[PDB]
Amino acid sequence: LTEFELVKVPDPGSMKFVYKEEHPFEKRRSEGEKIRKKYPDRVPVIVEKAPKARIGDLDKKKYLVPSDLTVGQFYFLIRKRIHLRAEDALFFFVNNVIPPTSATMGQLYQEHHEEDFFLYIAYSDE
Amino acid sequence: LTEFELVKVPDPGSMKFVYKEEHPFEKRRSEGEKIRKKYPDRVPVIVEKAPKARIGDLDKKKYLVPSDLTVGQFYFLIRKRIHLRAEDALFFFVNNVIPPTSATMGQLYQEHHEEDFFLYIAYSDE
Amino acid sequence: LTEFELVKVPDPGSMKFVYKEEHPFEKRRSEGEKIRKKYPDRVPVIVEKAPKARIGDLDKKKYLVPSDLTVGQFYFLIRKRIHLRAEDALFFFVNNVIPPTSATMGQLYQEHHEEDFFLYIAYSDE
Repeated sequence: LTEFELVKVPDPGSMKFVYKEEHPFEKRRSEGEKIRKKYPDRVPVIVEKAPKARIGDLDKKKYLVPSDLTVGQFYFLIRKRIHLRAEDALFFFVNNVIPPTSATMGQLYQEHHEEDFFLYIAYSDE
Repeated sequence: LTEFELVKVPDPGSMKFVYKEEHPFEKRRSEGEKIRKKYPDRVPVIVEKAPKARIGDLDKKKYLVPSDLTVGQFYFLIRKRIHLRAEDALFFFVNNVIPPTSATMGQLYQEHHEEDFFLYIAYSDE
Repeated sequence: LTEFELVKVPDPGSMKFVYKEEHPFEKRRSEGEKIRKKYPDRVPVIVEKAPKARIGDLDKKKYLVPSDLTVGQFYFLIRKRIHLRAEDALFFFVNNVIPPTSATMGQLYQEHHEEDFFLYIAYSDE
């Protein structure tokens, strides 16, 4: 109708991870499988900023996160790795889905890790 | 005891939706059923501000939200439809319950939509 | 690797509740069991601030929370019991785990209450 607003659907390939552009698949999978052997109780995570976000960027992309660490605990870690105000927000995006903070990184990894053994998380304040 | 605080229970009919006051039930249900036929993969949502909230109001009440859109994605949409600061918060309330942002609007609709085929969401910063 | 960051694991006994230090177990359990008899549809909750948090402290530690109250509703209650700005954040921690706001306090109590019939919640903005 004229008074309804038709909500547009977000483009699922809007977020492009630089780590996937610069490294071919076989190199990434070989790297992720080695890190899984060295740290079987940790999960390799790629964290990049959404290009539209205006909060600070990350010095390092790659993180070895323990499986029992929750998403909420990982949220406070990433905040203390970028330049932002205490009042600024930050949201994690895994396949454009904000994961529950009560879930562990191991549960989030086991459900959404890609074929290169890496879990890709985008962050943005908007 | 004297040192305990007895937490009061929030009145479940504190939130009154204006769309339900101005339109009788048969008119709302006939409107919601038509919009479900025209857009079977979308859900009609009524979004109104809690009267006590001091953040900006909504120009439009009615939204046709795709079923696969998550609550978190719908959260960013409503923020970009009202006047508020980047530091201001916003929370959705469905029957005075804050829905999980990881849930899809279709799942939220199928569980809480009323008899007029509409899903009612209240928002407030407090 | 040199480019990975090894995420440290948070000390689970970092948070010490003052209510447990000042009162022995038998006194706390006897207090919690009495309050469960007087209010079978309410749950006793101990809320204390994490020492590292810079937001305001709580005048009262002990709260009798109805079982059907959600964590999100209890979140707004605690905000209106301390000195903080509208832009300041606040997070609940139960065993260093941020509980889902959609869960009820009764569900959260039944899963995480300790042997003294009390549910211990820590809060902090960081």
